[PDB]
Amino acid sequence: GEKSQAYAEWKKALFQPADVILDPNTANPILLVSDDQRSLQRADERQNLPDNPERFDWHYCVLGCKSFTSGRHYWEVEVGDRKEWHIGVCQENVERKCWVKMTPENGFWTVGLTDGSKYRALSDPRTKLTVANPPQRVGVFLDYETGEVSFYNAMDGSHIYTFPHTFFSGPLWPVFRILTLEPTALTICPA
Amino acid sequence: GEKSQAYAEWKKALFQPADVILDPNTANPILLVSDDQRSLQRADERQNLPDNPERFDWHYCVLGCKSFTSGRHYWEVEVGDRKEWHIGVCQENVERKCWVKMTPENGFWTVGLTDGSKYRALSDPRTKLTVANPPQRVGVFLDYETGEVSFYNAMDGSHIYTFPHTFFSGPLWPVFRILTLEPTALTICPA
Ligand code: DMA
Repeated sequence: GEKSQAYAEWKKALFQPADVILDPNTANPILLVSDDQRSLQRADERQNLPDNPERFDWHYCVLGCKSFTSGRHYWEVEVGDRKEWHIGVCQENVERKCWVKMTPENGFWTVGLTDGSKYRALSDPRTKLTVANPPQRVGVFLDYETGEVSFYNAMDGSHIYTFPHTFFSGPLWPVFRILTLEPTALTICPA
Repeated sequence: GEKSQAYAEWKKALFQPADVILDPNTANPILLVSDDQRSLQRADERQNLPDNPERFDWHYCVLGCKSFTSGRHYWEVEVGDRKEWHIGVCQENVERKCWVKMTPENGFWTVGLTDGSKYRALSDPRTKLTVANPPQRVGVFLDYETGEVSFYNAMDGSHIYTFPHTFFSGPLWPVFRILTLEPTALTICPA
């Protein structure tokens, strides 16, 4: 209905539609990236993969194949009924090898779901969210120039979370994190 | 200071500062508008005022003196330690005499506070807000073209609420509502 149409018209009016694909070279070894680079699952156990510098070795993260150094961009992710997932953006310069907390101070702007029902923003400390309708599809919205990262229910247009406006250092990558083994993959919607 | 600075630079990149004054001709007869038209209080009982067509006769509402038919606008409101208030925008065509529920379907976009601690967006159904620090000062952000109404803690830049993007009909007015008789006024910050 009207709320979906207005969500469509807003994203079209102001945000460059990103066509995002997963970069398997960056993916933590426990992650499985689909051949078409749209879908993300977790393996039972870490695969034997090279620890090249670009690969996340601690966090169960993967990046997109393109970064943003300017402009407004959006993309949508089919989270469906998956009980655990976090998505957003992170800086090129994040710690990929050693333990760090995924927080804006450490260069990550992400939100998501734990244990089926606990929505959080990964602020420091974590922000417990109240979500009246669990999203099946999440829109990720970036405005580089104003330091804005926001998240919507892409089916009904309802707002989920907006980080405080910040200042970004260097390129921002789409980032995806899953900690659990379960049937429903994360799937990127094509532009 | 960084969150405050980014909030300031965001308002400057995108939103025209509105210099909002209260129109006493619109004010429910239980409301008092200050001589400088920036402050709002509540009377013990309705005062004797003309029932001109613009006046809210049921709802404890008052409008700004200027409407918006286009563009990006913000204003900030000092709610201070008030236990109760609602602010936002409404259409020119809202029902002013009969009761109507203050919902987007009826042409009202407001959030506020009840009972000192219950923050709500007056969506339908109402959205329970979780607010980590009670705001003293609230920024109201309108984008007419994309049908966007959003609200921020104007002192730390944290986001409070964004309504689903919608389609506005006709001019929008700043609206302000207080239901309680309590020591702290509602006061508009000058541009
Ligand atoms: C691989 C792994 C156990 C990461 C989760 O990080 P965390 O326990 O600090 O939690 P979160 O980032 O979800 O707050």
